[PDB]
Amino acid sequence: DVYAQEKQDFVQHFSQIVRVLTEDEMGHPEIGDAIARLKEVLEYNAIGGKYNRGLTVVVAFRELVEPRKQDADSLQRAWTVGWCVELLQAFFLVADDIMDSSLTRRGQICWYQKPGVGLDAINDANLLEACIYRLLKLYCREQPYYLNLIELFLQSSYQTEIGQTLDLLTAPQGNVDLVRFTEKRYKSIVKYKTAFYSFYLPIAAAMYMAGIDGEKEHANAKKILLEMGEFFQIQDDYLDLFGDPSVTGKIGTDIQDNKCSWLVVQCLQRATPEQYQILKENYGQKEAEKVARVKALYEELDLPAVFLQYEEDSYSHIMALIEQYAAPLPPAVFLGLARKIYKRRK
Amino acid sequence: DVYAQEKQDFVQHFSQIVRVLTEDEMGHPEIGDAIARLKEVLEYNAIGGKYNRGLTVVVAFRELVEPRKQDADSLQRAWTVGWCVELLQAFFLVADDIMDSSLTRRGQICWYQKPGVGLDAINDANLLEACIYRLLKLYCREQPYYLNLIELFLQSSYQTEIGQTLDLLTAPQGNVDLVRFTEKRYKSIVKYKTAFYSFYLPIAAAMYMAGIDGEKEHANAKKILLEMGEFFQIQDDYLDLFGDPSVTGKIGTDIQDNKCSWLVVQCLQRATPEQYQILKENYGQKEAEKVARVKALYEELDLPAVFLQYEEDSYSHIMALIEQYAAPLPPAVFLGLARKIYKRRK
Ligand SMILES: CC(C)Oc1ccc(-c2ccnc(NC(P(=O)(O)O)P(=O)(O)O)c2)cc1
Ligand SMILES: CC(C)Oc1ccc(-c2ccnc(NC(P(=O)(O)O)P(=O)(O)O)c2)cc1
Ligand SMILES: [Mg+2]
Ligand SMILES: [Mg+2]
Ligand SMILES: [Mg+2]
Ligand SMILES: [Mg+2]
Ligand SMILES: [Mg+2]
Ligand SMILES: [Mg+2]
Repeated sequence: DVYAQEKQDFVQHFSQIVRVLTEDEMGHPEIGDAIARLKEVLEYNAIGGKYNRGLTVVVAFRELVEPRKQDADSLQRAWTVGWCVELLQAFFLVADDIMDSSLTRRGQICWYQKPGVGLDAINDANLLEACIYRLLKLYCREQPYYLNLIELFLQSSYQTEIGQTLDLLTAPQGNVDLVRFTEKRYKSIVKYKTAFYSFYLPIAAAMYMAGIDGEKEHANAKKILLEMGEFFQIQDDYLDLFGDPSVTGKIGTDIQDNKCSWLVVQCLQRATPEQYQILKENYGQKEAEKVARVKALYEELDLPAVFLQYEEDSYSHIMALIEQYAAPLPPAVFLGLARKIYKRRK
Repeated sequence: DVYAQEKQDFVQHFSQIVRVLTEDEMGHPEIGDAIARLKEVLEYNAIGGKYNRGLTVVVAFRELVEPRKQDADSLQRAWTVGWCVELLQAFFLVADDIMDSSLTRRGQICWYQKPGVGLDAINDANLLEACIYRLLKLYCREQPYYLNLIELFLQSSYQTEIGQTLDLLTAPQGNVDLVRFTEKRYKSIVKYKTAFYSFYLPIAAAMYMAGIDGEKEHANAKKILLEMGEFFQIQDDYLDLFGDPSVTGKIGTDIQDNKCSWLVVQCLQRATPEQYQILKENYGQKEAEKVARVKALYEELDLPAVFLQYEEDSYSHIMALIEQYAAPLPPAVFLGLARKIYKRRK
């Protein structure tokens, strides 16, 4: 409910983000066409999601900063930093969709699949990343936490890219990769590719903005948040195959793309030798009938039911971590995030 | 000669760069495979060039810092910042080669063309970019110019990406784009895509490291350097078609790629209406015989000789700018760069 309360306000501020990021068209008109492109890229790729990561910045800031310190300018900085996290997500998704051969995202054709865009989307993606640091400069440069935020975003990006490296290394095209698909490898991939930027980053950013800079407070927050991120990525992998695409907004490519998904890991742990062979002959290939055979195997092994049980046990574990590590931060900071992600269908 | 003096020392420090960037394999072994990938990406893509941009940092630092202040640790910071510029170049080239459909670079097949790499090179490129900020943290975080360097690299990246946007917008695949190929557009593209990061960045970085942070000194340096960058990109465009590939290390794709090259701009200024039509029917297309026809037109219009004359007049103009704007910096700082770029065959 705390996310829904802030959502309209948050999305309304996108206009101002776009206006501020396109405002150099005024002083350097020679870059006009490029700024028009950047606006198109922002409108297509930074809108249409759920805004969970950016909204988390704003909700956390409200909960962590004394209300007498939530002046107009401070709140605007908070909505701007939330939008920075959304721009990071947009950078990542544009590039990921290329690398994953994806078709749709957030209910529309991926940006790179648009006629006339193609591999120029590489540059578009990187432009989105640059916009983060332009926003941080424009709004936060005189604040004591400016450097902490720059470094947090840079570090989060590095960690995420390292995860993406592990994801791509574990999933080579055209090679049987089943031996590589272990729980230990899975946990390492998702910690780096998803958990740092999707969970630690937004809460950390709010913490820094609230003046909470201590190593121990950041570490304790991290303990909760990285585990939440692991669950989130497990959910994401489950939904890639079993999610309703009218809800998720995107077609799944994990099977065709040979990915170390939580699904294929759980399949491997349960498979008879005959099933192992079915998996080997059908995984990591573009043929629709081979993708169908893998899904049928997962259903044979009751993986949906194993997921539902896992979601229950994971929720309980994260709540136990909140009891242990939330203090001295309000537990509502973590509880509002848990509510948002658990039982998520998108 | 000042570049040759520093070159061996500079390249010898690459081992240490790689060692420092791969040293977290020790403390977080779960990312071992990713760090092994990053090492392969660094070895393939950050070596084999001329190192002009990174060496410029080191030469400038030597010339701008009092010799009694060039202690071991300071010099190491200077070689590290030079390598940061080289890593930026490597990020850019890996991604550019994808976007331009290039075949070779620095004498070998482009990284993305390597079997088993492909569009995973998108992530590789971005990893190179992240390494810049990891190096700046590791070596320069306690220095008074740390924030100035972070912001300079971020800004240079943004400007470069804006230029790349103009480059791609002006060169749409499959569309006749001749009307867009003007001198004014050309000058704007190359200022952003090349001149900021290739000329202003390395000298500015050295300036900041020497404690020269003034807006006016940075502006005057910029006046020289952006014009030098324009010449450099004109040279690059000339060499794309007329350079010896055994020297340049890369096959030209500007004609096939529909680019706003200096060549096609100069062609348009000189072309009869019949020649205009030959250009229209043959430019921006992959057919080798059509590329051949454009080259033959350029030679008919004596464009090599127009380039040689342009190089002479440009050299004189840049030298006049040095006389005007070098002070109070040593003119050798700019003169050593001019010597390196003029009469360049690579
Ligand atoms: C430089 C750029 C390539 O770096 C990144 C780009 C994208 C990502 C990333 C991280 C986490 N999730 C995604 N996307 C998900 P999604 O496609 O949204 O289901 P995944 O492909 O991992 O299943 C992408 C991480 C890094
Ligand atoms: C995000 C990434 C796409 O951003 C960039 C990548 C590359 C470049 C860039 C800038 C200047 N020169 C190059 N390459 C040259 P080159 O291929 O080396 O002849 P150009 O293709 O412009 O003729 C690339 C600029 C931006
Ligand atoms: Mg994906
Ligand atoms: Mg992916
Ligand atoms: Mg997914
Ligand atoms: Mg190129
Ligand atoms: Mg190019
Ligand atoms: Mg070129």
